[PDB]
Amino acid sequence: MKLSRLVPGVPARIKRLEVSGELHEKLVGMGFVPGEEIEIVQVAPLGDPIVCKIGNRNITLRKREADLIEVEVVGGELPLILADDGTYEITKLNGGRRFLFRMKNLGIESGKKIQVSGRRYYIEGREIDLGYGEATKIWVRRVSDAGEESHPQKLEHHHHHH
Repeated sequence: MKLSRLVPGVPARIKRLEVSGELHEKLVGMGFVPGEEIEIVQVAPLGDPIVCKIGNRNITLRKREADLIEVEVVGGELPLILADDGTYEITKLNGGRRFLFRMKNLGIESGKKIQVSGRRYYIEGREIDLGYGEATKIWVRRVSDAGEESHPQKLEHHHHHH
């Protein structure tokens, strides 16, 4: 989870910074230190920069730099499109009754263990029609059944360049 994709309003804690030298001192100079609780306030409609809150003050951060800061959702649960990896459990949906209707008929009712792979999610072997826009509306929790196979962890790096 990187703050470059964090839902505006949801607080996340700084795990670590996957960068050192030049940019690292800029980050800590603005407040980016392991332990901080950063919440996104608003995002530029074109993509970035993103305006977040660190130490009460608003910091303007660029995606290139944001992909280096690994954060964690303090809210206890997070949307599919922003999930880490492995097996998850569905906690709640966000939308209208027809939106729910799709989910009920697709297989995501409640408590279901859903797997994350590329741009499609798996309910017990059944692929769900969620790529991005709708995927942020379905919220899940990291359970890790450990019954299925492991995966290569997704660490992200955009250092020094822009």
